[PDB]
Amino acid sequence: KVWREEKERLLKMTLEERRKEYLRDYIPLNSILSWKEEMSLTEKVSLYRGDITLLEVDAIVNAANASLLGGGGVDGCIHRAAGPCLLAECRNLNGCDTGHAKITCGYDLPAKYVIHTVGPIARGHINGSHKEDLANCYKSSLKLVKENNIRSVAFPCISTGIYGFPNEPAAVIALNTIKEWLAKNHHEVDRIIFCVFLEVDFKIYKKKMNEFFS
Repeated sequence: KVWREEKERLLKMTLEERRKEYLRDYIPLNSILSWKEEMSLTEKVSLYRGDITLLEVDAIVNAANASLLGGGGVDGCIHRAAGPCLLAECRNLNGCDTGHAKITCGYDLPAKYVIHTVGPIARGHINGSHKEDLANCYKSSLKLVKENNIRSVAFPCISTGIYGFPNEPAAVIALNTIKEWLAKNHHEVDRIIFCVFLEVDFKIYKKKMNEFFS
């Protein structure tokens, strides 16, 4: 396929059209409970343990590397699930800086768009620069959400695992950045989903959601 043509074709389609073609089973957005439903901004956030590539949302966020060509963790899962047009569109973007984001079509994903953001790498202790770059990943991703009329978006645990950002301080920055953005922009979205894969991340976000959104 030619990514520009496949992109034009997919972005015209309704969910009813897209569902007829889906490769895999999918998770409809109305099957994802709000934090409030699970118990005011509690209606605009979700905590979801599972596979971000199954989510039928306007955008999923990829914890990408500077090349944007794919890799391991959720990045590799997103490339396999989207198919080779995602790598082709990513190639054309010529990389992405730490704390910045770029948007592509989702191709074979149920997600309409992928927002690729490059988390900071902490080989040692997290420092002021790592902390501001991780915040900027969330902010640069949310700027693309607003600019592209994305009403549902799912975030993974950016910079955790091999990039070495400890899971608890990472969650605090993620939750803090989404809360300040929603305070100003809550009208622009129906749902921000924190899509965690690991139990350690689930347990951390579960304890914090009320502190931030209640």
